[PDB]
Amino acid sequence: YIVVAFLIQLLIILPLSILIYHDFYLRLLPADSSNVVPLNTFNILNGVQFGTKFFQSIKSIPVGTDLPQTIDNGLSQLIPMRDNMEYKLDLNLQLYCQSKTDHLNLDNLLIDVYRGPDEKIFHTSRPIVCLALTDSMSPQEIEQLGPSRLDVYDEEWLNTIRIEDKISLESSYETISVFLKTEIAQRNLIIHPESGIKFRMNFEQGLRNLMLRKRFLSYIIGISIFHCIICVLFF
Amino acid sequence: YIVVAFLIQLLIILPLSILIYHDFYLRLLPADSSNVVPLNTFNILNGVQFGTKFFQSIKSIPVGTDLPQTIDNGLSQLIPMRDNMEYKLDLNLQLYCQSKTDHLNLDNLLIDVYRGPDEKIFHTSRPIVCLALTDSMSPQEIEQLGPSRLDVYDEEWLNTIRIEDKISLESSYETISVFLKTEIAQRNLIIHPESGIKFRMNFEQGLRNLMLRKRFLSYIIGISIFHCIICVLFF
Amino acid sequence: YIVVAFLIQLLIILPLSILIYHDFYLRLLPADSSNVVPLNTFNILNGVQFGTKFFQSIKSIPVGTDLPQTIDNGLSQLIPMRDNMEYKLDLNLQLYCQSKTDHLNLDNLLIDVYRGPDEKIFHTSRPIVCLALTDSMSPQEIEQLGPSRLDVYDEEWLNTIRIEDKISLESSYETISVFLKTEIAQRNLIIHPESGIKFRMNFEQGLRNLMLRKRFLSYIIGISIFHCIICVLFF
Amino acid sequence: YIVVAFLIQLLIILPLSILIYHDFYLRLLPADSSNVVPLNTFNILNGVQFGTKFFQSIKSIPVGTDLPQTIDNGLSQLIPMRDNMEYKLDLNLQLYCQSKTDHLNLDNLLIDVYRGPDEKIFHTSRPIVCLALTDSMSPQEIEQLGPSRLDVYDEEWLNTIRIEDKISLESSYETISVFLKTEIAQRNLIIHPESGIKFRMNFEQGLRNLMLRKRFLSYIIGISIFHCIICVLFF
Repeated sequence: YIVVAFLIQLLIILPLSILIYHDFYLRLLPADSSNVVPLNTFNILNGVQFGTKFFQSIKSIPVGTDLPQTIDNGLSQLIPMRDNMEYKLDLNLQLYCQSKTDHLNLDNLLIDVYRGPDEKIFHTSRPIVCLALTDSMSPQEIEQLGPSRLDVYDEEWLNTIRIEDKISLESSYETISVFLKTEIAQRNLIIHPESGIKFRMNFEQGLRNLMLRKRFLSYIIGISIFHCIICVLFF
Repeated sequence: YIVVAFLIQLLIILPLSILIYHDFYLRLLPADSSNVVPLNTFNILNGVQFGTKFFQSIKSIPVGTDLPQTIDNGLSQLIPMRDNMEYKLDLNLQLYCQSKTDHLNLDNLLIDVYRGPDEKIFHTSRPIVCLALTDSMSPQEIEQLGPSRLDVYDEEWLNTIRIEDKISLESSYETISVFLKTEIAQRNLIIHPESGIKFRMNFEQGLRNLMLRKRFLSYIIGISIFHCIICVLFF
Repeated sequence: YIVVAFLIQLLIILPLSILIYHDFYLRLLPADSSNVVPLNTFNILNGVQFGTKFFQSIKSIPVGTDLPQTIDNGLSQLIPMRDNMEYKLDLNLQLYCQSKTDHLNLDNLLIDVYRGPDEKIFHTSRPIVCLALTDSMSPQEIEQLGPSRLDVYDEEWLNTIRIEDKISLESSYETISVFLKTEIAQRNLIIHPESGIKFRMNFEQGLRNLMLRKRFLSYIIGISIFHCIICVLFF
Repeated sequence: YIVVAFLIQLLIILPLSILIYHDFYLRLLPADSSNVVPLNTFNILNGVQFGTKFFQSIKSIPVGTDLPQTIDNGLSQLIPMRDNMEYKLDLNLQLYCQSKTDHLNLDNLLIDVYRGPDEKIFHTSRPIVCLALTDSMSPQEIEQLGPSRLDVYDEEWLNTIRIEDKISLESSYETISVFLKTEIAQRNLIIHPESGIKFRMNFEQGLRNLMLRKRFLSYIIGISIFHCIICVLFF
């Protein structure tokens, strides 16, 4: 006779909690600091000496002017960012790899992040796994990793590459560019559509910056704290 | 145990009830305020340097006339839209991919949604899986994924591509076009007949937000009432 | 000592249930509205640019004259239908597919339904599954899908294609024709013998039209209602 | 539980009792009012542009003479029919199919039942399964489907084709003929020796309907009595 009121309290607190959580987002954050810029909004330009390179110039936004938003229209569109403001990137690309030549099965993706005053900022490598002719999808793999083979490839052959806090960019610059060159052999890189670059504002305070980093973890912990305090106060 | 059981039963009961309420709202959902143009009612024009393209002209209905409905005759017919009030597209295409090139079972489908005054509005790519010669169904797959091999190819090889709430098309512009190219190799695309492009009405969010605040409240209230009653009875 | 009388009541009501159900068929329906016309009663004519096409002229039946019946003699015979009466088709074809060339395994059947005053009235596609030399019948498939391999192919490789309410035909026309062209590659189409086209009379009332649609579902629900009301009244 | 058990036991008991009563009625079923002409008692004439054809002339017995019976001597002998009272054929042929062309295990058997004044009466096609080189029996099949491989080929590869209550043959017409062609490829048909063509008497339905109303009543009464007695005793 009480679990109904328990659910009523859930549907009162949880919605109120997310509302107060967005209130904290509104006050603590400007609510438009971060800006997820998908790779497909850059200007792709392939090559052989260098792999796929994504580049896109930068427009400098005078202070006071409302900040535009990088719409995921997949259309090329300049990155917005305050001229007099430090910005800290978060490269988040996930991709598939594939090759007609049954040359190699595991390879090393090289990532270079230049900027332009031409001047390299960040370079790393990540051992990516690559499809090949002699790869077959076992029946048990289809049973366990979801019946849809696209979901199986997502679970098994997709290779996420997260780069956090390692890149910093000034709006006084322009024409950021990210290279992706597989090094051992030519490969077909299938960049997952939801791969982007989170342009953060890099507050001089560690805790709020970490909260901006771990958005989903904050979605967990802040909602949990709100629910617990509200329910304990009411009880 | 109480909260665990209440969450489990809520997760079990929400699907059917929410789908029934969705059907109820769809019955309320107007055919004038929502249209589903089947993709096969466009004009197809195959090619090589550009993928299969679907393009259809547009007729504008002056206000006062009851808005017609795009029938499933599979015959090329014009797309009906209002004079100037704004529509927001929902591409929901799903397709098999197949080839004899024996390129491996992975590829990138480039989607380009143009519009007429020869101008691009939306672009995205989705990793799709493609049939190949070195692919057979295990006896195990047929035993779990339905005995009808069409159903197995459906649960397993179908590329559901849902692009929702991302495209907006002025009624003033005409000749909307959609492109489906494959990036890595020349494939054969088999467009499932129920694939199409919804035309939701992009009406004032102030009403839509309140409608969302009316939708959410109604869904929560109904699901909570039914779930709480049935759970208390079952306890 | 009562289950015997229970079965007596069954063998009294259920035969009386079906008799009164046929009474409702006699009064509500003309008892000769629908007319299942098998494809093999058309005039098959193969081709390469177009697949198998089934065509058959139409004789216009003056009002008052008794309506003929399309006998399943498999012999070519003109379709009967009242000159001054709207008719709504139901394409119900199921088939097998096969190909000596071990090339593709899943294909796309194109269905076109013309009429003649030459003028297209319907077009659709359906992803059909096709046999190929690289297909073997596993022992477990024989154990589970029935020992008879013809029944296994029926359960597994047969692909039904139902088209309901999507076609409308006037008797003032003549020479209906249905095309079936597999598009990707030449295929051997084995049309199942019991495939036809239900020419319905398309009442202006939704409920009776739906009853005519779902003949078997009506066989279930109407008999259930008769049995329940009779048994409850007697009890 | 009562109704469930009564339905289950009825479904179990109907087979044997109904077959025994069918044999009882067959003993009553006259050899003058029912004849079974084995298909091997026709005259076979093989070919290519037309499949294997079975044709037999007809002798008419003036009334008064006791109707002879088509013996199973396997020797070509004429088909006996009455002067003018109408017979209604029941083709029940069942056959294996087999070839070295290694066309895949599926084909279409065209059946044409002609009659003489060179005139067609019935035509149908039935998907049949055909042996091929790439076909072997698993050890599992032999363990379940009888140890005799002839029995396995029977339960699994036999194409039972029953065409009942579809052909009517005037006694005045003579030289009845049956054609068995394979549509896709040249196969070897192995006609099971017990295949034939029944000759039921197409007598007045007014008697047949009442006979059906006498058959149904007797079957229902006997099955109900035995089932009810044995079930009440077993409860």
